[PDB]
Amino acid sequence: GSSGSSGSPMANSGPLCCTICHERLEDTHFVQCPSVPSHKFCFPCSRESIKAQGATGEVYCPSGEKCPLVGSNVPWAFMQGEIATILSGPSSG
Ligand SMILES: [Zn+2]
Ligand SMILES: [Zn+2]
Repeated sequence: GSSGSSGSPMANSGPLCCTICHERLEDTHFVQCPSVPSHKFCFPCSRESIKAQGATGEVYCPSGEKCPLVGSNVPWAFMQGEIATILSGPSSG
């Protein structure tokens, strides 16, 4: 299917997929809502939300629903730690 530098480096394969891309997920690594099973945002999906919402501040669900933490009555906000792990590049050169 889709093979080459231009486009997805993989073909339409896999049971689970992203919610924003709706194509495929490299691996579980993708950011999955701790409350919403359907919500499936990969690395190149959460970041955009981390900056839009608050790169240095809090970052709610990349969907814009502010889904609360499973069991807990508080929204999950990426921590400085992950914020960088997913970003993989703070500089926008
Ligand atoms: Zn995605
Ligand atoms: Zn969510």
